[PDB]
Amino acid sequence: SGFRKMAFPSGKVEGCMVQVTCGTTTLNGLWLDDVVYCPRHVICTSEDMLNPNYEDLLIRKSNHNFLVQAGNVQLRVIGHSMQNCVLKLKVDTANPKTPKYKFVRIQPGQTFSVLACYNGSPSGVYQCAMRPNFTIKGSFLNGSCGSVGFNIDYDCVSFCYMHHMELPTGVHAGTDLEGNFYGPFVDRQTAQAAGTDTTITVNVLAWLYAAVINGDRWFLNRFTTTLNDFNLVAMKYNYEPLTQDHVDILGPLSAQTGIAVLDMCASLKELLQNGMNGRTILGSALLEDEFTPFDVVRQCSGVTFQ
Amino acid sequence: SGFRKMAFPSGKVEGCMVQVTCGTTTLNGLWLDDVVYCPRHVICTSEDMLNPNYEDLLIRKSNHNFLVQAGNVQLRVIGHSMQNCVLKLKVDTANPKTPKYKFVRIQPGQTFSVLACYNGSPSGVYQCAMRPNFTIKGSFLNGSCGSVGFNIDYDCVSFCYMHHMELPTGVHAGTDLEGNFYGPFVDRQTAQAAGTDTTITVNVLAWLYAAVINGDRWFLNRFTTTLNDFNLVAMKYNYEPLTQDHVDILGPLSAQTGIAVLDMCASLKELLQNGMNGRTILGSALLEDEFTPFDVVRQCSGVTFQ
Ligand SMILES: O=C(c1cc(=O)[nH]c(=O)[nH]1)N1CCN(c2ccc(Cl)cc2)CC1
Ligand SMILES: O=C(c1cc(=O)[nH]c(=O)[nH]1)N1CCN(c2ccc(Cl)cc2)CC1
Repeated sequence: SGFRKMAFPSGKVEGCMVQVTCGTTTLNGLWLDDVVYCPRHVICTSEDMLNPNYEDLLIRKSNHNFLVQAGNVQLRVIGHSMQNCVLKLKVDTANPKTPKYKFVRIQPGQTFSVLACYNGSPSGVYQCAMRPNFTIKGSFLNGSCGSVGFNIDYDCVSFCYMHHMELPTGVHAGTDLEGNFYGPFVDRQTAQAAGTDTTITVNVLAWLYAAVINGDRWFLNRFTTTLNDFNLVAMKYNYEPLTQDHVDILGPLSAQTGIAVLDMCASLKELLQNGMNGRTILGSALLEDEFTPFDVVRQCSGVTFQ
Repeated sequence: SGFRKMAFPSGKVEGCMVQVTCGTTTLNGLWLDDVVYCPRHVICTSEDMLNPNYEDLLIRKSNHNFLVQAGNVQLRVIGHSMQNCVLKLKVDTANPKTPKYKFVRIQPGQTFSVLACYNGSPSGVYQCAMRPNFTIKGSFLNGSCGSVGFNIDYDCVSFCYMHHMELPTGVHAGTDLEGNFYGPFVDRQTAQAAGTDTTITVNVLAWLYAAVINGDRWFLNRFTTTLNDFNLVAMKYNYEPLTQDHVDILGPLSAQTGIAVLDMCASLKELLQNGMNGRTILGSALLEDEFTPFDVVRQCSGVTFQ
């Protein structure tokens, strides 16, 4: 028993991290087969960040302007191209530690692990969620650009996030591995702010099920509600509306605890209207929304990986 | 910026995890050079857990009673011995992925990363603290025994914890890698309970500094206090007393924020007496005590590793 913010083991990703330098700027790259992926703003100078024209900036570069280092070994850049907001650097050597992988775009509310890196060197691993406003509440210092986010499906690493920038509110924005931004953000220094965030309701419900599995039961009650009555209360408190698909996703947790979803919704409705009154749930005094139903099952039933 | 529960990258440890089977019982082992380390209760049956005599149980075993598997490869056990509560299995093959390592015993209040494993296969990584009552609030299911806890110092893995059991309150107990239990616990099924836990004060202060670094300032005030006046209030609320050594450890964070330790203590004293009144600090509505001063510096300044 117990419940922790649990990340995926990072070994398979650590062996893909490299350092990429172009001019004065150094950041992190992802080396898979014979391609290194990194944020395209590695080719910008201080004067260019304001209003960069990436097509011009790239045509003025040649392969030898790009220093790629994998630990001590230097990688020779054979070619380069731009795919949306990512630079693809073809190198002479394929990474022998390339895992089975795929590139997937995740949806708001889904979680992944982040391997925070500096100078091509892994520093720490942590779990976070893609927020409904398409930012992540990460922990990143200068030099962390090109750090990646990922999930593991059995033997396969699904890369879903590459870090590009920090917004003025301290939250973080990036792209999928095809270079397409999550959210309405651009890789130029402008006056872009995140829109209004909401609480991920299906995740809060999954976490309440985790609590029940771990012996926290004080918030339960005998009532039941309907989807529409709950959603009426949810909207008032800036909670995402709940759908039938969400109810279905929660099925396995309903089954294991014998507590119907709509039953759990009535507890949630009560917590939203009265608060928690100095009581905690799984060691928290706030409702936690960064565990998916799948995270809970995995941690409260025990799936491993390659 | 940002602040997360950050674990160490686990790659160097993942390559040391093996599966150990003896009879009906399978758990995890740590394979370093030509030795596999695992909990000695792997040699117990159901009848033995009540009152095991490990000397007798071990003399009745031979090397071939021990099945050690590293992925698909089977490891041949050449010898075996007991060191306190750990079994040391000598195998015919030295682990080529053995990192630079050492065995260290940690103190209450220190943090480490846990690589939770099942059947020799890494499942997840998370950060926790050794509590003042010598338990950890982990997340472990059946089969997790032999999972290890570790820190990374530059290139070197410091192993500090091996998981042995879950106590009736849902918290977890184990040994250092020399087989000596943390706390007054024994590896037999008896009526052992954890003693009273306290809050790790120096860690709460470090976390308040992290908050200030990240722009949460609402709890600060102009007052200062003395060590003895603070400790008088701390005792009332089940907080560990604060020493001059703690003040010294917090020095770097005092320097970076310009807020003296005793100044920060007056804020803490206020938070203990009035509460937080619906305000949060770094996204928490409770005072967090599982980040050391070193954790904060590392995350708010950015140290990497091999
Ligand atoms: O390393 C960080 C960084 C990342 C982070 O998440 N937090 C933080 O403090 N620093 N940089 C800030 C964003 N930079 C940038 C943005 C746009 C363009 Cl066009 C060019 C450069 C690169 C450097
Ligand atoms: O895998 C777990 C386990 C670990 C955990 O942390 N949480 C959980 O639910 N299960 N076992 C419970 C403790 N067992 C045991 C204890 C003492 C002796 Cl002498 C022999 C066996 C081994 C099996």
